[PDB]
Amino acid sequence: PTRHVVVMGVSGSGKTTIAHGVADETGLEFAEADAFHSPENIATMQRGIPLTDEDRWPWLRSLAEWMDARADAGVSTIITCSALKRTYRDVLREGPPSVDFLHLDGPAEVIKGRMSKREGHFMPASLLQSQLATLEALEPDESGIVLDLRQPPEQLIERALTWLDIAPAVATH
Amino acid sequence: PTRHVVVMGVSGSGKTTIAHGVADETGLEFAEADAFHSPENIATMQRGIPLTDEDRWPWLRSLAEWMDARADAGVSTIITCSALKRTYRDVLREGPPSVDFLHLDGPAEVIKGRMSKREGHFMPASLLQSQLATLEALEPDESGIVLDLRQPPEQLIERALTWLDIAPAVATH
Repeated sequence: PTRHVVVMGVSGSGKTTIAHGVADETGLEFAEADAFHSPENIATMQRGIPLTDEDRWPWLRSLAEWMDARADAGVSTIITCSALKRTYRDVLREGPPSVDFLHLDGPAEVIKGRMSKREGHFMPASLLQSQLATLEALEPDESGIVLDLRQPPEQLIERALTWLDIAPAVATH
Repeated sequence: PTRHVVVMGVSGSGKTTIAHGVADETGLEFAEADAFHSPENIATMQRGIPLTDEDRWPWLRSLAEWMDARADAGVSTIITCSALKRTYRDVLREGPPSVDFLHLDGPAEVIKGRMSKREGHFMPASLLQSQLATLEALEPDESGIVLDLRQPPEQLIERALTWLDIAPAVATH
């Protein structure tokens, strides 16, 4: 079967590093979910305005559809997403036959410290509060694990890989 | 003005690391170009069949359109692409007001050695020969620099950042 992984966490949590590390060892196709947003939604967030559920539904559906179409062609995927509510994850699960979540997170103060070590930001620091409010804990009937971003990425990637147990036959050589 | 960067190089050259490193310091929006391919085109390549010019035109146009629409909303971008011909780069340049290329490359034997250190592969090693044939050198009237993948990524990212000279006002805080 195909596998479909979502790395979920706020901006500056290190999602790209984790997703990329997982992809490189499993053959999963990596994609960045923000690229699926409309340009206007990206611009709105860049000015510091949080999106609503209504803003996000078409985006979530396009992600679900992209994963479903990849699945149909035998392609396994891993995508990075910003904060998701439980209902948002429900929409993602409407696409491909399964979705496994890696929830990358940690104390707000550590996240803020990470962001302070960068010159450029794609998203404003002011969005962090609203994002942490949007990020709903994984619930018992979902498939996912938490990755504490205070740990080194190499450890988190190994932890993810052990949990995901992606079948070797998913990759290519 | 908005900026639009393409990191071009074959699979396993380290494009994601470079693009991600540049994005993190400039605020450029990172996207992976393969996600814009149709599922069937991804599957075709995964079986080891190289795409043709005809297969690639709609993909290149969608990348150009995505960059143009981001530009219109004031959003600067950096994307990773596999091997591109000069004519392919012409199509990318039909979109946004400018495109700067970072050409990540090196000897085939070094690329093959990098790929051998990974368990999973998104694309088969057999595609490398055809990709190296498709990757046409940057020409004098194009905007780009070569990044030798034998160098450490930290050095290449600094080299890219110095050359790109992304205005600080492109980012957010």
